[PDB]
Amino acid sequence: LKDSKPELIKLYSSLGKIITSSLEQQEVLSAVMEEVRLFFSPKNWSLMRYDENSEELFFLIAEGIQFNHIRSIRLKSGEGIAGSVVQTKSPIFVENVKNDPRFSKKVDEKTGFETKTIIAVPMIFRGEVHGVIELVNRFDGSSFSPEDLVILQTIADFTAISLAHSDQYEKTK
Amino acid sequence: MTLKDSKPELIKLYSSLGKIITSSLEQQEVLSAVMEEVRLFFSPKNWSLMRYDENSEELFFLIAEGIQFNHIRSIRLKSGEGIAGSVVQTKSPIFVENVKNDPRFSKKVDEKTGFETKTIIAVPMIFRGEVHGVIELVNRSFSPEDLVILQTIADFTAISLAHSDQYEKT
Ligand SMILES: Nc1ncnc2c1ncn2[C@@H]1O[C@@H]2COP(=O)(O)O[C@H]2[C@H]1O
Ligand SMILES: Nc1ncnc2c1ncn2[C@@H]1O[C@@H]2COP(=O)(O)O[C@H]2[C@H]1O
Repeated sequence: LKDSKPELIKLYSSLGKIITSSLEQQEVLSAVMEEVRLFFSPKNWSLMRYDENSEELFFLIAEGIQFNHIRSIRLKSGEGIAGSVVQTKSPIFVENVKNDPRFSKKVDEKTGFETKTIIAVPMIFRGEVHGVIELVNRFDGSSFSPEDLVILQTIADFTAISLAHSDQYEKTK
Repeated sequence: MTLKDSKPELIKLYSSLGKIITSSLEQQEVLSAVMEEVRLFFSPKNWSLMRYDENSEELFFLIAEGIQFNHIRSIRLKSGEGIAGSVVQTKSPIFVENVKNDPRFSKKVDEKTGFETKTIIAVPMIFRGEVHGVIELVNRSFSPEDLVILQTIADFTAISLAHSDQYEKT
């Protein structure tokens, strides 16, 4: 079936195994891509890292848009759905970004993509926010399940662990 | 959203094992995290974690509960030696209901400890497709769910120990 419990627990217990398998940031980022693709195959999704010093978010991963167009983007805290996730430390689901004042058009203006829906989750490790993962125009009010949310939160949890350790390993070297 | 089934809780449970075990880069904390999870899920009076040294192709003990560590500190198992050594070679779990009827069994440790081994469940610690060690539950049936939990502990412990080694080189 793959809906049977034995298959579900195999799948759920595989989470994190690719993501946590390297200390080097590039390999972590590739691994995150692999697990996100496996569970969601999103045409548009991203991972934004939070810089504690500048209090800004920047892109590390941005699938379905041109990385060159968004390399220079920095979001201030509270800016965008992604910025609000950092502040609230909680997920945000938005069925239509026009109807949300928190939304930031900045990136759509650079890319010419039109954002309609966002699920955004915080990456938290030991109480610190390391960033945000967004799935863009992937889900709407009907298709977004509690299981989807938990799977995505779990990916974000393991990614936080791996990125924290990658940073700490870089320092000592 | 309103909940229709227990999937969210299943995901949180199965993925908690790896979040706990991988959270530290210091070996002692990793080992303590492993002990915590193994004790919680299985409460074994006798169990162990043996690390595989790629260079010497030997297994040695990092954890050995229910026997005196001072008796087994020097033990080294060659590849293929013991149930544990066979797991390394086959890269698969081995269940043995009675070690007297298994030619793979190694008496070497019982001889040092004076403990009598009767049953073993042994699981490989897999990292990037290779075996980095073995976890044994000794003298105490084993459901498919138990197996998955143990295998998950094993795999994440390989991941976490590899990183702890790489980090501690500094
Ligand atoms: N992979 C992506 N493809 C297209 N647009 C994206 C992607 N990731 C982020 N965005 C957009 O970037 C915006 C950043 O601020 P918001 O989170 O408020 O809304 C976000 C989306 O509109
Ligand atoms: N925690 C333990 N308590 C007692 N004996 C153990 C423990 N862990 C491993 N052993 C023994 O160590 C032996 C190593 O070789 P085997 O795997 O064939 O069989 C193993 C057991 O007999």
